[PDB]
Parts: sequence; structure tokens; C-alpha cells
Amino acid sequence: MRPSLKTLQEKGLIKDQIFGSHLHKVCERENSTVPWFVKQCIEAVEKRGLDVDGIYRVSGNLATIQKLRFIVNQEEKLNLDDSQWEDIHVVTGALKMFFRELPEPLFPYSFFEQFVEAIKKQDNNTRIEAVKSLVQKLPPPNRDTMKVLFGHLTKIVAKASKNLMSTQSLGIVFGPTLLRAENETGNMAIHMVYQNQIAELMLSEYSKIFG
Repeated sequence: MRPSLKTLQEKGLIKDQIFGSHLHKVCERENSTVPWFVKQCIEAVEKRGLDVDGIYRVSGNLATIQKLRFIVNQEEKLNLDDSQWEDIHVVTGALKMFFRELPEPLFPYSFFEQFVEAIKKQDNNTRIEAVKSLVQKLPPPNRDTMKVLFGHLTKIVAKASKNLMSTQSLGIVFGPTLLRAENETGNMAIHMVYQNQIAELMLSEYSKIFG
């Protein structure tokens, strides 16, 4: 006679507090524009992940990621220096899982057509300006979380000699993770290029887009 997820949530045993909630609800609860969990993961990756081969491409142990997620959902105190989290790929995996589990992607669906128009622009400086305009129209949690995440990712790129990542391979990872445009009505191959190109531009032109 094992209780349901409804039961466990009612009873109060399983919170499911963070993962799967809108960015706006997570941020409203913490009184933030960037979720604490995102900043924690970023900090751990900067501390001990910048030189690691295939950082963000390599997968951590999903069973350990799932326990990381659970602890965070239980709103327990998280310390990423604990030996349990020693594989930095569990941290990167949990960060990506957070973005994948948002009910709406970091790049809102209402903005996707506008961002696509933006990267289609005839030359790179037009593109930069169009995309920067759009970031200024976002709800502050989406803009501020983009700034923090892309700002972090520029540091991955800078250490490419040590981590073997590039703007292109991070765009392959973060395109689908942040824009989730594969299945929007239209052509899938095309939507996949659109989102990877948008992620690449936000990364490679971070300074001009975000200051």
C-alpha cells in the first residue's frame, strides 16, 4: 500500500517545489530574477569545471542527478562541495535538466519568431542589435538568467584549449535546452539550426548583447 505522488505531495513528504515550476514562480518565491540553483551550479562549474574535457557535453550519472534534483525539490540545504557531487558532470546535467524541465523555455515561445527574424538579418551587427532589443523586452527573470548563464558560458569558451568545447558545441547543447524549438510547427531541421544559431550569437557576442 504505497502512497501516490498526489498523496506524498498532500501529506507534505514530496514537495516538487523547484523543478517543473515556471521560471517566474521560482524567482518570485526567492524574490530573485535568477534562481539560486542556477547560480549554485554555475559557481561549482567555475570553481572546478572550466578545464574539464567536454564540460556540458558529457553526461553525469543520471541516477545521481535525479538525487540532486530531489534534494533541491525537498528544499534541503545543498552543498556542491560534498563528495556526493564530486563529478562536475552531475552538476552540469542537473543545471541542464532544470532548464529542460521549466514549463516554458528560458527563451519564451512568444519571442521565438522575433529571435529567428533577428538572426536571419543580413549582417552580424544588425543581428546583434535586433537580438539585444529583444532581450530588453524579456521579463527580467528571463533576461537576467540569460545574462548569468551566457556570461558563464563565455568562460567555458575562453578555456576551450583545456575543455575542448567551442561556441558551436555549446550551441548544440544549449540551443535545444534554452529554446526548445524542435517541435514548433514548421521544419525541424530548420528549427534546430535556428535555435543553435541564436545560442551561438548570444554566446559569441555576449558583451555587445548584455554589456
